[PDB]
Amino acid sequence: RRDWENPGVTQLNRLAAHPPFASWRNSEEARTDRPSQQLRSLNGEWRFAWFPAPEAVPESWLECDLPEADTVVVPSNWQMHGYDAPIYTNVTYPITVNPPFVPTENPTGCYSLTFNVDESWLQEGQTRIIFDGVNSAFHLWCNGRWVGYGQDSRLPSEFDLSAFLRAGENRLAVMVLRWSDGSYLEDQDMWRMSGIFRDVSLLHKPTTQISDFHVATRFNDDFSRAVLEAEVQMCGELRDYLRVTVSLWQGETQVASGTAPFGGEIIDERGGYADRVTLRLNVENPKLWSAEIPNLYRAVVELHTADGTLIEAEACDVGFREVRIENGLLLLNGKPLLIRGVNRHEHHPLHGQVMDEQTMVQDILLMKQNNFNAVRCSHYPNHPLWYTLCDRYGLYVVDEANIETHGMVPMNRLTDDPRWLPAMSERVTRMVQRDRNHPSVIIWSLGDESGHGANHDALYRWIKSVDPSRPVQYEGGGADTTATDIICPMYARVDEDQPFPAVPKWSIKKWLSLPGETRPLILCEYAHAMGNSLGGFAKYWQAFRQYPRLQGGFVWDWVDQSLIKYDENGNPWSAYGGDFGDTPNDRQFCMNGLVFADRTPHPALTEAKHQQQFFQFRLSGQTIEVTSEYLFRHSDNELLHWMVALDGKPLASGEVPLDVAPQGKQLIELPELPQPESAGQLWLTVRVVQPNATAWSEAGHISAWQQWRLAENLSVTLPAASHAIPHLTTSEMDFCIELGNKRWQFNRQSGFLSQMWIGDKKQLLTPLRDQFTRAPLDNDIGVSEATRIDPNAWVERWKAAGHYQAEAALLQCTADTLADAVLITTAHAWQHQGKTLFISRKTYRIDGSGQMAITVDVEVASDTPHPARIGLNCQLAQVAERVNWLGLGPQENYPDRLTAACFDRWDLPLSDMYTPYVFPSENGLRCGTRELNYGPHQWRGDFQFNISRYSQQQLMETSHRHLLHAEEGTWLNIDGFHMGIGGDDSWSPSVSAEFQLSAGRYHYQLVWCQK
Amino acid sequence: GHYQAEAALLQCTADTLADAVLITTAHAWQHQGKTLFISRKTYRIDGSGQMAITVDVEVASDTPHPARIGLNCQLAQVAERVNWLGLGPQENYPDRLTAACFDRWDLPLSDMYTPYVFPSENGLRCGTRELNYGPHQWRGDFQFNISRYSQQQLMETSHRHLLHAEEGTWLNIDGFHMGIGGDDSWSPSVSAEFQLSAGRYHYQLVWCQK
Ligand SMILES: [Mg+2]
Ligand SMILES: [Mg+2]
Ligand code: NA
Ligand code: NA
Repeated sequence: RRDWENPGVTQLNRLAAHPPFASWRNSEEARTDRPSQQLRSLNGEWRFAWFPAPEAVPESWLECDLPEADTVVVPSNWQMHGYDAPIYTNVTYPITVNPPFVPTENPTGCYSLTFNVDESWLQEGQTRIIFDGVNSAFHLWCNGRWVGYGQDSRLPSEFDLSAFLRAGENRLAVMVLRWSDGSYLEDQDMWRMSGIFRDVSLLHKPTTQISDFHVATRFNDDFSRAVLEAEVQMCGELRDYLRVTVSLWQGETQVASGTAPFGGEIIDERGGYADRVTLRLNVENPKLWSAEIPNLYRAVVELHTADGTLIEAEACDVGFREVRIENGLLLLNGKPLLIRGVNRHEHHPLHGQVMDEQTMVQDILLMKQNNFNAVRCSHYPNHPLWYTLCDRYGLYVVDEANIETHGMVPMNRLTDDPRWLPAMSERVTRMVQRDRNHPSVIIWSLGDESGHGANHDALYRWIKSVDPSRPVQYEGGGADTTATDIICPMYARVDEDQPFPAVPKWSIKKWLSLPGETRPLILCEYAHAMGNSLGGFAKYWQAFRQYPRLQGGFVWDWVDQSLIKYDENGNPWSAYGGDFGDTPNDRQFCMNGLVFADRTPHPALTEAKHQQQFFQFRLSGQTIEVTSEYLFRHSDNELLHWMVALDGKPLASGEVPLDVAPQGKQLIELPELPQPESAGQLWLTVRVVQPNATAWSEAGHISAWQQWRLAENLSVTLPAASHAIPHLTTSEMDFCIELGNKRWQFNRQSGFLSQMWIGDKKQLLTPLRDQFTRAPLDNDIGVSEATRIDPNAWVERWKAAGHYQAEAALLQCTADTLADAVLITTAHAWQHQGKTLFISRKTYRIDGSGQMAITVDVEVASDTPHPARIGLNCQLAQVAERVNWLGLGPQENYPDRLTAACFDRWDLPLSDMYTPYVFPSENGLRCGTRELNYGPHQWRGDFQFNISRYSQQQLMETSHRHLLHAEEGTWLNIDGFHMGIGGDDSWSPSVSAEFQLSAGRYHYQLVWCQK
Repeated sequence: GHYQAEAALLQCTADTLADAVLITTAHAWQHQGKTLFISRKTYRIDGSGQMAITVDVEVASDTPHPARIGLNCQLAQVAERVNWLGLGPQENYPDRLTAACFDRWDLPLSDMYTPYVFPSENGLRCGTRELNYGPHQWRGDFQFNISRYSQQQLMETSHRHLLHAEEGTWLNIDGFHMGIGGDDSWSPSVSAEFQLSAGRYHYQLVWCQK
């Protein structure tokens, strides 16, 4: 029988699914959540051998260990040990679309273990084995004997070993098939691995046992009174003396208790459930669970005799909370949610898809440190500890079924097929059975990117019927099917419609009010953070805040799915698709995080943290109004710091504690403003600070900030008239200027400033030429490659117009002498195939002070694609330690990604001005800059800029950061104007009309001087 | 102080170029000790007889955003026709220019003034590259209006019938203009993308006798 090729067989002899057990035998250990003797982890050094196909596996592996087998760590993906390649594929299957068959070359992992078991486990009780995650299907042997079969890579498989166990040495044998009929429901946009990648364990239950328990909490109108209902189910021999007690703890205090005999109410004509009982505990004035305040109670479920003997106990965390959709709103505890969320894949750059507590906690802190409150299990149920961490630190969780059929044509070919409903239903139902007791799970998701079929309809209704306490969502088939309670599109832009046939992605604002529509909107994915991205993020959050039925979204996504590779000198580097010999591959598309794989943030993270603040600020005269957006908590851990500065120079500051109620306003009056002496701009800043450490943040955490322009004093005083005069020395080839030890050389053929001098030290390498192009970002490229060109792409537009290779064709180069200065006047035109793309007109001016005032005016042919940048570049000779700039930062910012940045004097090392995206591009831009010191140099004006050892050439030519090499001296780009980075999605132009450079005529002036 | 602000000369110089003459001026507008505007211009007069005017304005961030950034003068001439290659034929402004079309437009002088019963700024036309009036021609990228009434007369007059045509012709050429609003007419209604908030502004004009 080929079960890995049959969707009518998803398991054999697999025991039923259930909430997480521990079979505690001591109620205090249960209550306190301490370890239980009755649950052994079998994680450790296992034996493993790899095979090309299940048919190549010898029959001697079932009885004895293969000598050629290696001793490896479990849990793990055998790819991370390098037995075969990991495959990154986005949409297209890693196998031939041939339901139900998989390839006859099917990578097969033969795991096994020799173990020892307690005498009392052999004496009595049920001993089961629990593989938390096996990817993708497997057969199980114990002591040579066949036990059962399992599918679905992201939920636990459990089998009874009691009848298989022997005295002394026992032997497991787990045959892991990488591909199965199960692979057809597991087509997520991620790395394709396999193995026993989650916990393996042994649970020892009494024969008369708790087999299930359900914890429900309903409320009255003000949540001042709550009932806790606990349905308890058992297996084994019922006896008149058995009892169940459900107790509820808050700290070290019982709050209420329920004790009763098995025997449920009459259900139907035939009676009730004799093997069940339902306990009701009344709880007055309960502490409610929210992400804002993760108030947890503890529930202990004791199976015991009326005479007072405990048989076993199971337990969970309880958060009193109600989630309903009323009058078009997602309410939590009767308050409307604002989902500040992100999609999170289970990923590690060393371990693949194996998860650990240290990583999770790192992820959970960071997210909450960067103003996130919700997360989507994109796109499968997670390692079980995740929900517990979420319950305790406080995050709203979308628990998502392990069904994805992105590769089907059309996407619903399987989800509309009733032959596939059983395989689908297992994947949905078994998530609930497992996860229904976690307070942190607020929404059930029916899977991802699988179109819309009757199967989705069928399972939605199953969930509604089985768990009325939670809304069900699903993006498939239009994001507003009969199969979702929430309009939950992916990448639906804010203002712009995208009227795709059958599945249009409307503008979110317009979507809400489509005729007859009432449901709320929360994007299941938005703001593709791929490479230099998240441009246009502030536009979402403004709309989220204005429209009450817009209730947020989950960013795509948390972490970069890069995997560590090592080089010839044994040095690590981050690798993406096709870097493993895997093909077809979707290259750098596995990498869309706000953080790098090692959990270093991309600079897009600070934008998100800023936009997702919980306090809103207004300024009206000298009056700051602070608004809390919190639904539940007061600001019991906040003080507002305020700061006024005249162009980076502190003028005054202070502290006022925030005592803001949830959704209230504090009016903080600033003292009589100290009116400044000199000339510049006053900028107000406010940072909100948490003085006390929490479980999620250090003492001093800055949770919110905002700046404002106050009074500006325009500079009027004339230059202190110097008594030096710059001398023009005109030759045949170069207009040359002197002034003391300063020397300027303008070339007559090129028409550009070719070299500067300080004494005998030349200042340049590459001349100060114009630039109208950038090394393309992932958003610029999109889906386009050399073999299939996407003609629509921003980059392919610039390539096909000539933007990238067009050459300066000097129209004029003159040099008149001024009274107190020297004045050079250039003109250039850039051409390609007889078309004039850009005319550039400049006027350099050098006075007796050393200051060189460059004035630039550019013309842009209205019918060429709008250019990426309008500015200048030169390769400076000196290599420096510091960069110093008055303007936005300190971090990298772009026209549509600069809200998070702050105007001030910033001093960073040169390498912080370079952003090491795994796919190299335009990076380290800092906008709205007025002054820029590096070495002895200084550029004043109103511009944006980037300064690195990498040319735009090297960046656009190299595909991996690790293969870049510092160049001689330092490349400087100085931009009058830069186009948006975009990123509403990464497969179509997404730079908004107001951040495209479209004016036609552009002006900007620079001042260059040695300090 | 926008209506009573007095230009105070900071700089006025001239330079003898190889094939042109260059006027360089700088100004600062003040009121109660606070600089409202600054305007650094170059006036370039070369052998073609063409005068190249370039204006680089600075608006103080904390001052309310001005209604226009541009130039005005009273012309000695009074002519019969106005001819222009810009948006037209009728009155149009930055936030009310969609009905207008870009083409060659020739109208009598009186059709360049809109007889609004309460008199105000009027008759402007936007995105003009070329404008002719008698001997004169201006080029660049600007908005303009033209009439026998000064801006001064218009605001000081309560009804149109009380307007007297002044001597010569009044020209207001702007590089930038604030939109007009009208969502209501009892509170600021000019959208943000039509307010002049940039802080630094640039427009340039060529004046010559055709
Ligand atoms: Mg099967
Ligand atoms: Mg997909
Ligand atoms: Na809202
Ligand atoms: Na991806």
